[PDB]
Amino acid sequence: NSVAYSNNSIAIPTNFTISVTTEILPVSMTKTSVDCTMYICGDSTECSNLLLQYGSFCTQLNRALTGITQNVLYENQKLIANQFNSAIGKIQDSLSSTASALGKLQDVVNQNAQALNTLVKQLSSNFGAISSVLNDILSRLDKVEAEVQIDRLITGRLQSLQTYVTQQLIRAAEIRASANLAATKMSECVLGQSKRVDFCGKGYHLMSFPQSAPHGVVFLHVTYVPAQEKNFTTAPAICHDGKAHFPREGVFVSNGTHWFVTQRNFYEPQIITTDNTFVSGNCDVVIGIVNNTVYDPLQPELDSFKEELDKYFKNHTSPDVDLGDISGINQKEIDRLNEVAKNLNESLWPWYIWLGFIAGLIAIVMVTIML
Amino acid sequence: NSVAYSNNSIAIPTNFTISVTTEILPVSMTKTSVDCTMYICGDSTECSNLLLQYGSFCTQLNRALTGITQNVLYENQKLIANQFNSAIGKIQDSLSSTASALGKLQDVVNQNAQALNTLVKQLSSNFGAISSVLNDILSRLDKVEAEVQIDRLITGRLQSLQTYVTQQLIRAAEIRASANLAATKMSECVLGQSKRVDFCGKGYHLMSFPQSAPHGVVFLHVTYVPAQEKNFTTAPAICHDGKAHFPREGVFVSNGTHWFVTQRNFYEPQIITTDNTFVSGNCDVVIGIVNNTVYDPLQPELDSFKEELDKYFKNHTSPDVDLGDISGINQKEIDRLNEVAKNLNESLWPWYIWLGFIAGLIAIVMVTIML
Amino acid sequence: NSVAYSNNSIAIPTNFTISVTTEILPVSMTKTSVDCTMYICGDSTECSNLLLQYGSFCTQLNRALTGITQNVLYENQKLIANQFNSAIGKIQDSLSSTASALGKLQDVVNQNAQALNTLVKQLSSNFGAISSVLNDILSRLDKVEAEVQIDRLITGRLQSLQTYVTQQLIRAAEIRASANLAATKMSECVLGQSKRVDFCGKGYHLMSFPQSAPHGVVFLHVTYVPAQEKNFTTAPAICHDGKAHFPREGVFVSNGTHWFVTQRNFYEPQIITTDNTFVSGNCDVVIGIVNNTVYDPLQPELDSFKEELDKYFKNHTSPDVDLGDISGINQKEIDRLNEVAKNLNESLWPWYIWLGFIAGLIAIVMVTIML
Ligand SMILES: *[C@@H]1O[C@H](CO)[C@@H](O[C@@H]2O[C@H](CO)[C@@H](O[C@H]3O[C@H](CO)[C@@H](O)[C@H](O)[C@@H]3O)[C@H](O)[C@H]2NC(C)=O)[C@H](O)[C@H]1NC(C)=O
Ligand SMILES: *[C@@H]1O[C@H](CO)[C@@H](O[C@@H]2O[C@H](CO)[C@@H](O[C@H]3O[C@H](CO)[C@@H](O)[C@H](O)[C@@H]3O)[C@H](O)[C@H]2NC(C)=O)[C@H](O)[C@H]1NC(C)=O
Ligand SMILES: *[C@@H]1O[C@H](CO)[C@@H](O[C@@H]2O[C@H](CO)[C@@H](O[C@H]3O[C@H](CO)[C@@H](O)[C@H](O)[C@@H]3O)[C@H](O)[C@H]2NC(C)=O)[C@H](O)[C@H]1NC(C)=O
Ligand SMILES: *[C@@H]1O[C@H](CO)[C@@H](O[C@@H]2O[C@H](CO)[C@@H](O[C@H]3O[C@H](CO)[C@@H](O)[C@H](O)[C@@H]3O)[C@H](O)[C@H]2NC(C)=O)[C@H](O)[C@H]1NC(C)=O
Ligand SMILES: *[C@@H]1O[C@H](CO)[C@@H](O[C@@H]2O[C@H](CO)[C@@H](O[C@H]3O[C@H](CO)[C@@H](O)[C@H](O)[C@@H]3O)[C@H](O)[C@H]2NC(C)=O)[C@H](O)[C@H]1NC(C)=O
Ligand SMILES: *[C@@H]1O[C@H](CO)[C@@H](O[C@@H]2O[C@H](CO)[C@@H](O[C@H]3O[C@H](CO)[C@@H](O)[C@H](O)[C@@H]3O)[C@H](O)[C@H]2NC(C)=O)[C@H](O)[C@H]1NC(C)=O
Ligand SMILES: *[C@@H]1O[C@H](CO)[C@@H](O[C@@H]2O[C@H](CO)[C@@H](O[C@H]3O[C@H](CO)[C@@H](O)[C@H](O)[C@@H]3O)[C@H](O)[C@H]2NC(C)=O)[C@H](O)[C@H]1NC(C)=O
Ligand SMILES: *[C@@H]1O[C@H](CO)[C@@H](O[C@@H]2O[C@H](CO)[C@@H](O[C@H]3O[C@H](CO)[C@@H](O)[C@H](O)[C@@H]3O)[C@H](O)[C@H]2NC(C)=O)[C@H](O)[C@H]1NC(C)=O
Ligand SMILES: *[C@@H]1O[C@H](CO)[C@@H](O[C@@H]2O[C@H](CO)[C@@H](O)[C@H](O)[C@H]2NC(C)=O)[C@H](O)[C@H]1NC(C)=O
Ligand SMILES: *[C@@H]1O[C@H](CO)[C@@H](O[C@@H]2O[C@H](CO)[C@@H](O)[C@H](O)[C@H]2NC(C)=O)[C@H](O)[C@H]1NC(C)=O
Ligand SMILES: *[C@@H]1O[C@H](CO)[C@@H](O[C@@H]2O[C@H](CO)[C@@H](O)[C@H](O)[C@H]2NC(C)=O)[C@H](O)[C@H]1NC(C)=O
Ligand SMILES: *[C@@H]1O[C@H](CO)[C@@H](O)[C@H](O)[C@H]1NC(C)=O
Ligand SMILES: *[C@@H]1O[C@H](CO)[C@@H](O)[C@H](O)[C@H]1NC(C)=O
Ligand SMILES: *[C@@H]1O[C@H](CO)[C@@H](O)[C@H](O)[C@H]1NC(C)=O
Ligand SMILES: *[C@@H]1O[C@H](CO)[C@@H](O)[C@H](O)[C@H]1NC(C)=O
Ligand SMILES: *[C@@H]1O[C@H](CO)[C@@H](O)[C@H](O)[C@H]1NC(C)=O
Ligand SMILES: *[C@@H]1O[C@H](CO)[C@@H](O)[C@H](O)[C@H]1NC(C)=O
Ligand SMILES: *[C@@H]1O[C@H](CO)[C@@H](O)[C@H](O)[C@H]1NC(C)=O
Ligand SMILES: *[C@@H]1O[C@H](CO)[C@@H](O)[C@H](O)[C@H]1NC(C)=O
Ligand SMILES: *[C@@H]1O[C@H](CO)[C@@H](O)[C@H](O)[C@H]1NC(C)=O
Repeated sequence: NSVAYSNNSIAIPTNFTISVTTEILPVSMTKTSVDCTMYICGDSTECSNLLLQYGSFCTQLNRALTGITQNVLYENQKLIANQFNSAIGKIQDSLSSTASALGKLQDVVNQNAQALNTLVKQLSSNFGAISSVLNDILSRLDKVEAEVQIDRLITGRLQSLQTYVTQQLIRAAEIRASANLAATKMSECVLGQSKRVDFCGKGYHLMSFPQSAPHGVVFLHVTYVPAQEKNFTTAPAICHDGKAHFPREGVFVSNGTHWFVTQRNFYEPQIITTDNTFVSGNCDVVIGIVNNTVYDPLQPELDSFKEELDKYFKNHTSPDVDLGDISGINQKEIDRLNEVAKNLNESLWPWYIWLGFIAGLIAIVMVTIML
Repeated sequence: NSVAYSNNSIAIPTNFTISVTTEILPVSMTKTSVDCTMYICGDSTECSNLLLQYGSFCTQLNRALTGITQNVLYENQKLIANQFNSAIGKIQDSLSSTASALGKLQDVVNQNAQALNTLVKQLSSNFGAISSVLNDILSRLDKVEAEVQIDRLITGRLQSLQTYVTQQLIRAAEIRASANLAATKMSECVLGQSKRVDFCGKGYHLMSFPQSAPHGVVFLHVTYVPAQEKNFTTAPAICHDGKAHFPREGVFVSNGTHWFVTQRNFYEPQIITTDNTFVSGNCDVVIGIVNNTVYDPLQPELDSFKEELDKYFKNHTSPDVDLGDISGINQKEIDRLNEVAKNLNESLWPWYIWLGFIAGLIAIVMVTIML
Repeated sequence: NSVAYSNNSIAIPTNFTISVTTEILPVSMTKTSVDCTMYICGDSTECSNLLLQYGSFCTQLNRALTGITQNVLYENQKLIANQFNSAIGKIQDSLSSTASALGKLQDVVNQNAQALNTLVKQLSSNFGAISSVLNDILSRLDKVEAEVQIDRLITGRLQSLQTYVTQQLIRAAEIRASANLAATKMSECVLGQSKRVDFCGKGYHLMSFPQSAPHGVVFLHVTYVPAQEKNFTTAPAICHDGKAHFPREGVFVSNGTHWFVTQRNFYEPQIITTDNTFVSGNCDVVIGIVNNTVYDPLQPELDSFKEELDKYFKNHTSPDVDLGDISGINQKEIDRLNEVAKNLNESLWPWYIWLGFIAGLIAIVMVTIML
């Protein structure tokens, strides 16, 4: 089911008013080349310095936009003397042995102290080197942790700049088409006279006059709009006994009883003629179908982030450091000596009788002589 | 060499069938604004959190799409006594000296032990701090190593999202042009009648009827297609004696002997007239050349990656740590003493004869008295 | 103020020359699919390996482009013996005590040496682990510091590749429109004859002949250009007593005294008639204004980098490491002993007279006997 022979009330102009139309068309586009430094980063120093590492894409993007008883006592004397002498010998040996052992102890202790001092020096050097290296690590750590975010924001603003570039290229591709439309509107209407409805001025084109504009052209079309029009029932064809008679460069204005081939753009009824109407056969209407399907582009569909990530993403986690736990590396006699020191500090007739006998003997001799 | 005066067999319609054409044109486009979170990252948490750092480009991209024998013994006694006394003095001095030296050794050893304990404590604090700091370093190391890859995939999907945006802007720029074509097809054919071939319905336009569609317009053009046509040899001009006579709004259908100015769209031969043909001079054909060169944009050519990289890329490599190598910091007498200890443990008449003589003397005196 | 009734000198053709126009139109575009590996990174290995982490955007971008005196002496003997004995006892006790204390010192010193060796071993293990871990840290540090710059350049070249993609989609969207123009130029001019000025060949179209081209179509339009034309003063309408008479499919060539409705495309003056001119009322000119405003897209304006940065940017700075400063962990008697050692090395009649008396007594007895 379609609509061919049906006569409906369509307006046919009974009259016109002269008219003019001022039609503006942009024909050129300013080359809006873009500074990406100010656009993406602008005044912030770190992102500006990072943009330098983003290459010359900037000019590249501008590339798009710039175009487009005497004996025993003597024996005891010898005894005490020899005991004392042997004692002296063992004291001297005790002394020598104790001195040697004490010196070896004083040696090993001082060697332990020397090892302590050398270990202290070596460990101090170790700790200085470690502090320096780990400080360098943490400092460059913080710098990288900042710069990765600054670059992430730069990358996210790159998408905005590229959307800007894309929309600008779109606009310039529309500009060149509007310039071609300007060219043909100049051709068909300033050099000539357009026969098409509303083309080159509202109504029907009589004349055109071109004028320039900073990026466009304006046409003053003197035309005529229909001052008055009347709705006549009209059939683009009428089928008489199986033969389709359809007007020749006109329309079947249906009069009260007759069909006239009137002018489409003016009420001027003119009777059906085979010179006013072409004739067909079989009363058959060819049905056409047209769909101007504008191109639908192949949009870039992606996987979900997890699949495209774990495809290459390695989830490497470095281990907790564990290092060696050095925490697991664990007078009475002097009194006796001093006591024995202080303790060692602590334990540090015949002639007369015989003479009397001799005197008595002499006395007796004297008495005997006296008698 | 071109083709002007040559008459070739071109079809001229002997007849027509009435016809209708249903012509669909999309006039509007849905604003397919895009969520970038679901598009790029979707459900994965880490990339979603990272997208927050990518700025509001999302809305920005939507911005595009929402628009668009007694004396000697006494002397020896004195000797042993004085020897013993002097020995005692040297024993006491040996004792005092050994005690002082032994106490100094016991002091320095305990000082070495104290230094050991203090060094152990200081080193334990050192190792705890180092473990904590390097664990922090390695942990944030792993996190950054993951996030840089997650952001790399985000950045690579940003290109897909921007290609989507670009293709959508392309499609909308085609949509607005199809809407303008819809406007002119309404104008020249519903308000009027198109004179152009196949424009507004297959064949030749008789009438049009517009109807809307969710994003388009459909025109029912009642037209006429040529039911029958015959191939007549035709010359767009014929040059009689150096003067080019070319039909006036018609074509030179070459009859068996004559040229007729027939209607282009219908076989209706009509004899050459100067009202049927314009006349030229010199038989000269102007040759025109036209190339509608669609704009070829300035594509953003780049250097190779090495030149744009080493331009700013610094290949800094931190050195291998080297730190101090602390690995390079390297009884007989007691027996004699004990032996001498245990060794030191080990070496810890006249009256009668004279009385007999006196008795003999008294005996003699008695005998003498008896005589 | 506009321009309707004013008659200006416009050229009307007095004559024509036959002509031909060779019109080339590109109708198809080669699918310039792009390898992103060679484009962005090319031959450099590290950026190539990094591109693998950028996902399959490559094909996605191709998705766009592929489409689109005896007793005292004895007492002194006992004295020296007991003094010596007690001295021996205190020497033995001094010996035992000194030996025990010296052995305890030799024990504690060797324990200090053992603790030194164990601490050395534990610290060597600690230093080896620390060196390994911090070397790993610094090495992956340098690698990440290089890769972030390589990826930054990749991301900056992604913008160039996307600008290329956008411009290519622009070009293909122009290609399909040029193909539609080719379609209509074939329709209205090879199947028919164009009535529009310069459309399908310079001048006025007589015939067209289509021919293919690797991505285009060329039409040979036999047309006629105006050989001669004369500038006649012309008014698209003239207002007689308030009624606008404007020519019917012609122009008012202003003769010396009269207006003729001449053919626009040929000097053929024909007198004003109501069949040559439509008539209006009130002498009123309708003034129309038209501006074909090509779509200006909503460009993605961004904040300054600081606001979009500090929105999520955290300026975390890890502290300077400070670790424990281990630098803060700080014979006369033997002479006396040896002196006393060497010093200790250093201090290691009655019968005859009575017999003579007895002999004198016997001598006296002998003398007495002799008397
Ligand atoms: C039709 O409407 C247009 C708006 O959609 C508008 O075109 C505009 O014309 C002005 C003229 O003042 C332009 O303004 C500019 O002024 C000068 C001259 O071009 C330039 O040097 C400036 O940099 C600035 O761009 C507008 O740019 C222009 N609009 C657009 C979108 O380009 C007019 O009202 C009509 N068109 C014409 C051509 O007049
Ligand atoms: C369409 O039908 C209309 C109605 O028949 C017709 O208009 C009519 O035209 C006739 C002829 O001119 C007139 O007939 C009478 O005209 C005058 C009166 O005006 C008399 O003096 C004559 O003797 C004659 O009887 C009708 O008056 C007139 N009717 C109307 C309503 O205008 C159209 O001419 C027809 N159109 C075509 C193209 O045929
Ligand atoms: C990167 O880091 C996460 C580590 O915290 C990582 O997670 C872990 O993935 C492994 C391997 O898929 C899982 O190991 C076990 O997984 C299932 C769960 O029961 C078992 O059947 C397996 O046999 C295997 O033993 C861990 O369970 C999982 N851990 C967690 C906490 O999820 C993720 O892949 C990454 N994280 C992010 C946010 O991307
Ligand atoms: C010409 O062919 C077109 C296909 O190239 C197709 O246009 C399509 O029309 C349908 C109508 O059902 C649209 O479908 C949609 O349905 C409604 C109404 O628009 C929307 O709300 C939905 O979201 C959905 O988009 C198609 O979208 C549309 N095609 C395109 C590419 O837009 C028709 O067959 C013909 N055109 C018309 C206007 O009918
Ligand atoms: C970043 O890291 C690479 C280091 O492994 C770096 O490479 C090296 O570049 C230097 C600079 O030219 C070369 O140095 C020297 O080249 C020769 C080799 O002996 C000498 O005779 C010269 O006098 C000069 O001193 C190194 O040779 C080169 N490394 C190697 C192993 O050849 C690269 O620039 C970067 N690597 C990547 C993958 O981008
Ligand atoms: C109108 O001017 C065009 C230049 O703007 C140019 O079209 C060009 O035609 C040549 C033909 O040799 C193409 O060259 C190519 O050659 C073959 C055939 O297409 C291809 O396989 C090659 O890969 C190569 O592309 C040009 O590509 C083409 N120009 C463009 C921009 O596509 C002609 O001078 C005129 N047009 C025609 C259709 O002839
Ligand atoms: C526009 O005005 C022109 C000037 O009046 C007019 O041309 C004139 O046409 C008349 C009639 O053909 C000529 O009148 C004379 O013609 C010949 C001489 O050539 C005499 O034999 C006749 O008796 C008559 O007197 C004029 O000579 C001629 N003038 C010129 C300069 O050509 C145009 O015809 C007018 N155009 C229209 C459409 O009316
Ligand atoms: C990231 O690193 C910079 C650190 O070097 C950081 O800068 C510092 O920002 C703080 C926060 O405002 C400022 O702090 C104090 O500033 C004045 C100084 O006394 C006080 O009166 C305020 O109350 C506030 O407490 C620091 O002064 C500022 N650093 C310096 C040297 O001025 C920046 O935000 C970041 N740097 C870059 C390049 O982005
Ligand atoms: C060992 O014996 C001596 C002698 O009895 C004592 O020593 C005297 O020590 C006091 C200590 O103040 C001095 O004031 C005296 O001058 C010392 N005596 C002499 C003679 O000088 C004491 O019992 C022991 N000596 C010590 C412990 O040094
Ligand atoms: C020093 O000499 C004494 C006395 O001869 C000895 O000591 C005795 O040691 C034994 C060891 O078991 C004890 O059972 C005895 O009781 C000790 N004697 C007395 C009287 O009690 C030994 O040769 C030396 N003393 C030592 C080595 O302590
Ligand atoms: C203790 O006294 C002895 C005996 O007077 C001295 O020793 C002698 O030491 C010298 C050292 O060269 C030897 O050559 C002699 O052979 C030793 N004497 C004997 C008998 O062998 C010395 O004054 C002291 N002994 C020491 C210091 O060992
Ligand atoms: C055409 O109009 C006439 C009167 O104006 C009417 O009688 C006739 O039925 C109409 N044709 C159709 C097909 O409706
Ligand atoms: C229409 O035009 C005719 C003839 O030109 C005239 O008689 C009639 O009055 C006009 N009507 C209007 C409304 O202009
Ligand atoms: C090491 O020190 C601990 C402290 O708790 C103490 O018991 C002892 O002196 C050492 N440990 C051992 C097990 O010897
Ligand atoms: C035109 O056709 C006629 C017959 O149809 C023929 O005689 C003549 O040679 C043709 N013209 C040319 C230039 O071939
Ligand atoms: C063509 O039209 C003519 C006149 O209208 C007619 O005589 C002839 O039969 C028609 N031929 C065909 C094939 O329709
Ligand atoms: C340190 O230890 C080594 C172990 O090989 C051993 O020879 C000695 O006791 C020390 N080294 C030196 C050179 O004194
Ligand atoms: C039109 O031209 C004629 C002579 O060619 C002149 O007399 C008249 O003034 C012109 N009309 C206008 C409005 O200038
Ligand atoms: C213009 O055409 C006419 C008639 O065709 C002729 O008389 C006149 O000489 C031609 N003039 C030129 C310059 O061709
Ligand atoms: C530790 O060494 C310093 C070296 O300057 C020295 O004065 C002393 O032996 C120790 N320091 C103290 C305060 O005891």
